[PDB]
Amino acid sequence: TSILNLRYESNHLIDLSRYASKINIGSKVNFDPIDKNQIQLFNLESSKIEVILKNAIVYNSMYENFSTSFWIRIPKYFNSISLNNEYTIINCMENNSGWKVSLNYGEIIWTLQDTQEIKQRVVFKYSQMINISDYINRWIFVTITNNRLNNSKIYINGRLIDQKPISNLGNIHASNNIMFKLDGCRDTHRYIWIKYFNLFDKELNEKEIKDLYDNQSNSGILKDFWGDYLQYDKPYYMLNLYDPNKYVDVNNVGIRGYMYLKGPRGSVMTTNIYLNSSLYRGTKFIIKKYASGNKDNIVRNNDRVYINVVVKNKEYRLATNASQAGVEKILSALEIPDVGNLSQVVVMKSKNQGITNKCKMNLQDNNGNDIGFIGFHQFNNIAKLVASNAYNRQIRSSRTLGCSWEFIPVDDGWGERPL
Repeated sequence: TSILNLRYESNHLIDLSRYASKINIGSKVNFDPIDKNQIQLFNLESSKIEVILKNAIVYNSMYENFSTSFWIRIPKYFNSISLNNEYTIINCMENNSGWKVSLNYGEIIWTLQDTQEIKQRVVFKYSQMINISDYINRWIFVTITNNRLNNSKIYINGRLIDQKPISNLGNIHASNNIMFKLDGCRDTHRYIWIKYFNLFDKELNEKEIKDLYDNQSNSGILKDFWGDYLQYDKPYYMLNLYDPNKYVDVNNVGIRGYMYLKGPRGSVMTTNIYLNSSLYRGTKFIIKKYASGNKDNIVRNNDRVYINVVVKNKEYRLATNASQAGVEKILSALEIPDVGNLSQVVVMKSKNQGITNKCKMNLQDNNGNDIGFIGFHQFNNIAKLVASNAYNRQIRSSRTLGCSWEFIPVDDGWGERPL
């Protein structure tokens, strides 16, 4: 259905569509080594990608419908230089006609203009004054559809955000090429991550957009907070979606100690620019390889692993004694050499047979049996972390649960200073 399918095939970025439009990569374009489909464009002159569209698919019409989709990770806007400064990022305008995607402080703009100076804009806006943002510095799926008879629509993660009429626009003659480059951006350290760009010769419907969203999600691979693939041997600050205001801490190390959700999660801010909940708090978790010959360091849907915990700069092993009384098994931080026969094998999870689910850690005993998903339980006003089979069952519901976690690694797009 796509007339343009930009994907990193072999060792080059090409167009997997039947048209095979030529692609020129500037010398300052960065590709994520662990997932070369993710492209990083800096606010630097030669950090650009130009797509030369086959003359056959260049838009030039009064009634042809078309859409476009792609994922993007926009770093948090850090200071006043980014206020009121709309910069283009994907340009298909030629002689002031065609389309283009732009950004500005807290927004993603779509622009359509015909050859008679008649134009329309569709915008998505998100705030940087929020505890936990689904959008800031995280991979978002953007979809823009255009029905020449009535409206243009912008979707974010499969849901309709806004729509505007375009029926009054006459002939639109877009550009022969598409320029992916930060244009007119005043912030010298600005950049964006983008991947899976597509172009369609029709107005995608809600269902098609959803299937596009679910399929390009790679549901078989776990993701960290930013939406990147979850990795092994990579320290992560933990976030429990059920109770975001707290962070993981360790009472004491050892079998007679425990892990719990401590006091108030802080806030990070830059006056007049952003105010969000602190994300680099608590004892870090490191996913360790168990009985695996994993070449890459990517964590997949049913991988069996070990969870190391960092306490006062020393790594310990997450474990528990399942013989413990009660359904909820309280977890502890064990000296690695002394884990003995304690349960410690964790099955990572990204989906149920089933759909997405945030509960991603199912502890198993040494007999290959479920102890339960890792979450937390209230023990006399103390929220200790536990592995509970109760979670498994209630999962009959895809809502946020006590076992819904988020792994957050340090990222430059967030800008918070750790420790």
